[PDB]
Amino acid sequence: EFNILLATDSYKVTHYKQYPPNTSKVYSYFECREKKYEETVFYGLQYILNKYLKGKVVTKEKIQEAKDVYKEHFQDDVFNEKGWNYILEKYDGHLPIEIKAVPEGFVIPRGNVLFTVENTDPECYWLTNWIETILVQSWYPITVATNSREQKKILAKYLLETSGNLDGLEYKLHDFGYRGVSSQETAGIGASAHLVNFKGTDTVAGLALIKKYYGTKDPVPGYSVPAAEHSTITAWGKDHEKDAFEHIVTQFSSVPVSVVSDSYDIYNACEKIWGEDLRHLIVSRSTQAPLIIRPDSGNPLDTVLKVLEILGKKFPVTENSKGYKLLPPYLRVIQGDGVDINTLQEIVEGMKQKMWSIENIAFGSGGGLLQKLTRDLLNCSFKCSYVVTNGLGINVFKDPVADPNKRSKKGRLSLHRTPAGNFVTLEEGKGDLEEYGQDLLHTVFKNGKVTKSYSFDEIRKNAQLNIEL
Amino acid sequence: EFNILLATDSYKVTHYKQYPPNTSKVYSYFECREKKYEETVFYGLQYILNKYLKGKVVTKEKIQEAKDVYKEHFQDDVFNEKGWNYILEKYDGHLPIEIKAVPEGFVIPRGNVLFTVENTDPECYWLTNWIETILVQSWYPITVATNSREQKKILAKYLLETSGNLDGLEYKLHDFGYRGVSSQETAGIGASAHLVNFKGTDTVAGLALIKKYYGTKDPVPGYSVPAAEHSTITAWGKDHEKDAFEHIVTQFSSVPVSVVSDSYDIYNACEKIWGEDLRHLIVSRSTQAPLIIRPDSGNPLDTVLKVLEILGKKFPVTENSKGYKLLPPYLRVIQGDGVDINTLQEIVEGMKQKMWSIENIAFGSGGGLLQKLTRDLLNCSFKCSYVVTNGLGINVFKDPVADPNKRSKKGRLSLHRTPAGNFVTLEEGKGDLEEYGQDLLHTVFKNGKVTKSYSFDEIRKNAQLNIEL
Ligand SMILES: O=C(Nc1ccc([N+](=O)[O-])cc1)C1CC1
Ligand SMILES: O=C(Nc1ccc([N+](=O)[O-])cc1)C1CC1
Repeated sequence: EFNILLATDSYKVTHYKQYPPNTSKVYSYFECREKKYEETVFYGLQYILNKYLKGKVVTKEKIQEAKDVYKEHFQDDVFNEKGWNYILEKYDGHLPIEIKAVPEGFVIPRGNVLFTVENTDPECYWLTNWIETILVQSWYPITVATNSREQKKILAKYLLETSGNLDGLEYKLHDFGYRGVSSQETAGIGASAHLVNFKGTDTVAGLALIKKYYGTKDPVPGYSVPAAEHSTITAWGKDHEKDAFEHIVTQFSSVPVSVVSDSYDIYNACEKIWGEDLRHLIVSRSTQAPLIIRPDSGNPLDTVLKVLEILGKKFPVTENSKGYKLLPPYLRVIQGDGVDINTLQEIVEGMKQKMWSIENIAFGSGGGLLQKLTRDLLNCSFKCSYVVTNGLGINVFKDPVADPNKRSKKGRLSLHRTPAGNFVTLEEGKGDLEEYGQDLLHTVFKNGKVTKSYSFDEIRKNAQLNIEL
Repeated sequence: EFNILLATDSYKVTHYKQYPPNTSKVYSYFECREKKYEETVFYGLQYILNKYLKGKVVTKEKIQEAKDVYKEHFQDDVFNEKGWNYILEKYDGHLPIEIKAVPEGFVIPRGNVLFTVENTDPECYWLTNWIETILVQSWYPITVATNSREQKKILAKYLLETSGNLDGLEYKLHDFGYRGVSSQETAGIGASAHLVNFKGTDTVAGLALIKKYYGTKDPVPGYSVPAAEHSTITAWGKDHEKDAFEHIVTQFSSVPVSVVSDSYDIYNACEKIWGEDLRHLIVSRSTQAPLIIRPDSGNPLDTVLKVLEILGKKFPVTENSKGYKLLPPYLRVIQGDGVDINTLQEIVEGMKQKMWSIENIAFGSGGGLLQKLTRDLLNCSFKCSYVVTNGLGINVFKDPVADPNKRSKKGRLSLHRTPAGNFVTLEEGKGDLEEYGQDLLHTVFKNGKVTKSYSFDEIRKNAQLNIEL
């Protein structure tokens, strides 16, 4: 069973001894610190609140277990047993903490307060930053949602330019990252964040997370279709690739089907196998059940373009109203190797240059989508900005001489709409002057209870692109 | 509760329909594919086997849930209910799978077989690659362990060169990554992998993982010391940084204590606060309880060197037997910002150039240690190499025309010692010719049981540096 007393950075165990004496309040905030990725999607806090922070999270057994571990870990007795005892006795083990946050799904420019944390009982001044470690891991669903949305923007721009609309946009980037992330839990969280922006996923863990913690009106938030892997092609033997292809498209003759085509020679597979030997099984397929040819190696741009050129000469191509070339509806292509935000951009720009509509292609992304991201990317960061000592509130901050980018905000914070409709974070408790509208942060957690929740449907709505609006 | 029927990539749900008819065996293998990082530490499979794969992993309820989810996910009924029911009924839900693996902790050159997987019941031919996704997540602990060991190699070389010994090596790279990883589960796995090589960690989650799945003779596998963070310094107020320092080092006067010193002006803190105002509290400390000064911003190399030059002029410096400068034993430095394998190398080399012993410094690493890694780094990969169809075994492989680096191995594999004492992987069942002695892989999982296991102490022993040996 999870033990919040063992879910912090070791050194925080010692911090209760280091704050100024007579400190009754410690107030901290999270931002994606300023100084590409100019705005971030706030998503994932609700998962953390519900899974780890709510309810009776302190018990006698958990305190003793923590005491036992820390004794050995530090080779010394430092550990605030009395402080944790207090929470257990006075609050039945519920955390005397208040968290206020911008609504999930909201898209906020860098350098704004996204949530704040403070103790609600003076005895628990040390608790605010105890939970920094667990709360800061919200960086991951924020960053996955944000990077996924930025890719959607690229896809939308090029799809609109080359086709004149956005049909199918929400299926143009599929999550292939299940095997490529660091754990089962990470897979579920990351997959859920991608689904804020798209509907295609193979990372099944995401579905159950959304249902349990957020919820959708639809049965599931994400979808997939039958597809081959190299094992299901290569198992037929090197000389029987055609047989494998035929068996697979025939098994799935009435649904869309993706077939990896690069086991031996992608260009041969497209020109001679699909384009000649098995052409009769492709041209007969429904518009709702195309063959999706999947290259999986080589330079992503070069391979995509060469695959399109080969297919364009074996299959009947039209030119759409924008002047771009379009494969017949029963045939499409997906590139799912080496795709990240950089290579996605290069591929669609290259296609546009060669007069191929983005209607022709879809993408899959694995490591690039769910693993190749860090907390540094959006500078997701949690800092103390206000304390009360001897009954006096003081505005606190860091401001390292050698790195102005690491300066933190001062005092009590609030998030507001500007007169032009943008966002501003007010410092030093200036929000109390009420010269702006209402504070956009809402209490989402107080004293062990989740106080405000969002469905996944609401989150999707909040994270919509402008071009969709 | 975890459901293995829901812990695979979506498309694999459809693979049982795609293999050649009458396939009785699918045999697959995992390697860190060839073409820095010339050898990898094999670590983490044992966690996966015990947490996810062993015992009764299939129930009537789990089957029904998966069926209901996939119906919606695919908008069709393609889920192999009968296949999963067979396992439930025939094997009381235990997986008829045999896995053979190299010993955990082993250090093996790239491009060798590390583990193999095959079904033990011909009806379960589809099961081998169903569990690809979960087994391939072993990439993460392998890669963290490997990259952590590569950093140890660097620290060893320079510590040995500048000091004449390796005293304290195992505490020279501390895990600061808890907040910077993508999940709680990832934190535990990654921290455990770092502890294969070092003994310093703040990622508490790693301790319980090791205790449950591996075990040590010692009470805990990793340790920490009291340390400040920006909040426990800045909470005192901008004008009271000296007061914060004095309070903290007085509270922790008889144990080592690390104090972040860059909240406002690192160079001032070193020269004026530590070096003058509070000097009397530092020079009085025990060799067993040094002050560890922690810069945390600026160019890592430039800041480390300037911090050392400052301290060297305020405190009594000696010259060790190797001719390098050494701070007094009550004073040390730790760099814990922007440390990864590249910058670690730059710092120790720059210190050597400026005649500072590596005895003076330790490192902390967070994102660089536990998060900024992908499956692509060591090319961790799982592929089918052998199948039996209509009673005939065939050697199978991929070999993409555009990327020779993605060619996979053929047929039944085994791992052997060469006449010179190195590793070789034999393909095509050639291990059976018995010209290369015994297979070095061991059966670690068979039919729902873990059949061979390693303590964390054994793993540490296997992973030692040659220089330590
Ligand atoms: O293509 C699909 N899934 C999939 C493909 C490749 C990987 N991978 O890891 O390379 C993982 C999953 C289905 C949407 C059609
Ligand atoms: O320095 C320590 N812990 C620690 C410091 C900084 C971070 N961080 O994330 O920045 C995390 C943990 C203790 C070993 C003394």
